[PDB]
Amino acid sequence: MTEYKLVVVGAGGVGKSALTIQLIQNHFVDECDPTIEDSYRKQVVIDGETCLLDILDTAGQEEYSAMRDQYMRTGEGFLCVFAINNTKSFEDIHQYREQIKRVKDSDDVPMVLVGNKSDLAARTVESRQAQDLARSYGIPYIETSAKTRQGVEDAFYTLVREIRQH
Amino acid sequence: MTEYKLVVVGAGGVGKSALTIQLIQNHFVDECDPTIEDSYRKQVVIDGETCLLDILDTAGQEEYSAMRDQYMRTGEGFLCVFAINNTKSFEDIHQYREQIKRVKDSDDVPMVLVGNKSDLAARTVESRQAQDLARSYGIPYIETSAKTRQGVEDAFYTLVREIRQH
Amino acid sequence: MTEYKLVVVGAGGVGKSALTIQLIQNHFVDECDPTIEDSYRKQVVIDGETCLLDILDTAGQEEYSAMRDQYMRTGEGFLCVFAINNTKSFEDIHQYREQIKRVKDSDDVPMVLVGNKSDLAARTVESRQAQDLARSYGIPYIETSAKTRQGVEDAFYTLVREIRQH
Ligand SMILES: Nc1nc2c(ncn2[C@@H]2O[C@H](COP(=O)(O)OP(=O)(O)NP(=O)(O)O)[C@@H](O)[C@H]2O)c(=O)[nH]1
Ligand SMILES: Nc1nc2c(ncn2[C@@H]2O[C@H](COP(=O)(O)OP(=O)(O)NP(=O)(O)O)[C@@H](O)[C@H]2O)c(=O)[nH]1
Ligand SMILES: Nc1nc2c(ncn2[C@@H]2O[C@H](COP(=O)(O)OP(=O)(O)NP(=O)(O)O)[C@@H](O)[C@H]2O)c(=O)[nH]1
Ligand SMILES: *CC(=O)N(C)CCN(C)c1ccc([N+](=O)[O-])c2nonc12
Ligand SMILES: *CC(=O)N(C)CCN(C)c1ccc([N+](=O)[O-])c2nonc12
Ligand SMILES: *CC(=O)N(C)CCN(C)c1ccc([N+](=O)[O-])c2nonc12
Ligand SMILES: [Mg+2]
Ligand SMILES: [Mg+2]
Ligand SMILES: [Mg+2]
Ligand SMILES: [Mg+2]
Ligand SMILES: [Mg+2]
Ligand SMILES: [Mg+2]
Ligand SMILES: [Mg+2]
Ligand SMILES: [Mg+2]
Ligand SMILES: [Mg+2]
Ligand SMILES: [Mg+2]
Ligand SMILES: [Mg+2]
Ligand SMILES: [Mg+2]
Ligand SMILES: [Mg+2]
Repeated sequence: MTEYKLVVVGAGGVGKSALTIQLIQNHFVDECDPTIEDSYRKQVVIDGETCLLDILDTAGQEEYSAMRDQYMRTGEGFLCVFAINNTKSFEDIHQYREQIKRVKDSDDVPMVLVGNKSDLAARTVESRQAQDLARSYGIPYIETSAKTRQGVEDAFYTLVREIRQH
Repeated sequence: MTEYKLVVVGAGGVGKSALTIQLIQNHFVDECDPTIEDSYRKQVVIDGETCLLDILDTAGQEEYSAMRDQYMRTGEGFLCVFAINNTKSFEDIHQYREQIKRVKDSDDVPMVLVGNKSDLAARTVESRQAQDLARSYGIPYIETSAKTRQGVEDAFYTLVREIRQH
Repeated sequence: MTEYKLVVVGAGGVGKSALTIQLIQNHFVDECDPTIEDSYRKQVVIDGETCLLDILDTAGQEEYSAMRDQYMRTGEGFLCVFAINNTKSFEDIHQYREQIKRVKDSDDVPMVLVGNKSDLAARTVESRQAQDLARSYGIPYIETSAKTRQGVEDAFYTLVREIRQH
């Protein structure tokens, strides 16, 4: 069947692992996954196509990795994640994007901008701020909560839908 | 007379000590109180009741304490302080609240959200952002300046008024 | 001819050196100038006056300097620079201003507030936030991009125009 290789990136603590686990295992982890990389697989039907999603969950740049860029090199599409209550994580997105563009040696890589932790009220990144950033990249902006599940499927499926346009 | 045990918490440098000293001693300290805990008492009439306010001034989580949580355990109400020119301090509030909820073993603790340094123009937390957070907690939001005294009495007296509802 | 002594200050990474090089050498440096101080000169006609601009490019407070304040002491006007995608750099402005006021031993020093990196879409300091800060200081706010050249001449020439009022 059709395999889609997705990679999740973004600043430490934004909820990359929580999002991925919510998608795959349908529960919210309130704890912090100490791993720097992990891999997941989900067989799912997306718009009438039976798909195998291979998802590489990476750690934030704050942590040293084994083979980060080599692992990332294999990705077909990227979720670029920040948290809506963490302004620095939003500001950091541009460096994550630059890293992707370098590692894929292309300025035209399928991507979705994801504002996570939408269940929290201490919001410091307003939706319209994130919409501007996504517009500058020519990509969609989607908000998620790994806690409540809001947007989680939207985010990953939207990324499959971006890959299918490229 | 009636004693109210108040605790001031929040990120380093937000003005917890300055606020407390303004309330008690009616002056503004432009310097940084190096202490990690200190205690104050003020006999005051609040809405026609003669009250003794006992106020524990704590340091931000960035500094190690002796008995922080044990000391905090004794509090009847908490001022959760951030500074309007310090977005991270606002983002940190939720962890302070979580610490309180743990230490009091309750999700229903009297609290007031306080945005300090309202005399400064480098504002990065807008009033309506802080109002949202306070609304999510079911508590009032009040802005203060330890420098000009704006709001300082409002903040502490409002907290006494919250304790009286619980 | 008339010499104007300008000093560029602000947080690390905001683009102080990039701005100065764009003005003097008409190109954008995508790399990071490792120096902690450097000096530039440009002979230019500003509003019909032949001027020599002497510009001291300083490093952010995060880096230790030789003679920072002594060097700064010699300045007639200051560009106080933050980046529009770096909320902390904006919050830091007030300390830069305080340092200037100390070193010049005056509360009436010619200054311009500069929001750099206006070519970037990950904006977290809105124009109206920066306009408030500049208004509190009684100084102009100008946005720049060292990359595209937008505003760069405006910023420096505006500062010459402030010095001429003092
Ligand atoms: N309230 C709330 N908390 C979340 C959400 N997503 C993640 N978190 C929390 O934020 C913390 C960090 O989440 P985690 O998924 O480990 O983040 P990470 O981005 O993978 N970190 P690393 O870069 O170190 O791998 C966890 O405590 C987790 O429960 C969310 O949508 N809502
Ligand atoms: N302009 C202004 N400055 C304030 C205000 N409140 C506190 N400050 C200043 O901010 C600095 C830190 O204040 P302080 O009260 O020591 O903060 P703190 O929260 O107690 N820090 P700690 O967590 O280390 O105990 C002091 O220089 C003080 O003068 C305010 O309302 N306005
Ligand atoms: N996109 C964009 N990048 C900029 C702009 N100005 C500076 N930069 C970038 O930001 C990085 C840091 O710039 P630099 O001028 O060295 O900053 P600085 O303020 O002098 N740093 P220091 O305090 O260490 O001297 C450089 O990579 C540079 O290319 C700008 O207007 N737009
Ligand atoms: C996932 C998360 O952010 N938390 C569970 C908050 C607490 N964290 C991160 C944390 C880290 C490390 C240690 N420790 O080494 O002892 C902690 N002890 O309590 N919380 C800890
Ligand atoms: C209260 C406050 O934030 N200040 C007075 C600003 C200066 N601070 C914090 C500060 C700290 C430590 C030292 N020092 O150890 O030498 C300082 N020297 O000048 N300002 C200092
Ligand atoms: C100017 C700038 O911010 N950059 C070029 C981004 C990369 N930076 C800052 C950077 C710093 C130091 C080192 N290093 O010591 O090896 C780097 N190696 O790649 N980028 C580096
Ligand atoms: Mg993780
Ligand atoms: Mg980690
Ligand atoms: Mg915008
Ligand atoms: Mg599109
Ligand atoms: Mg204190
Ligand atoms: Mg302290
Ligand atoms: Mg809101
Ligand atoms: Mg109420
Ligand atoms: Mg520089
Ligand atoms: Mg430097
Ligand atoms: Mg904002
Ligand atoms: Mg305003
Ligand atoms: Mg003027």
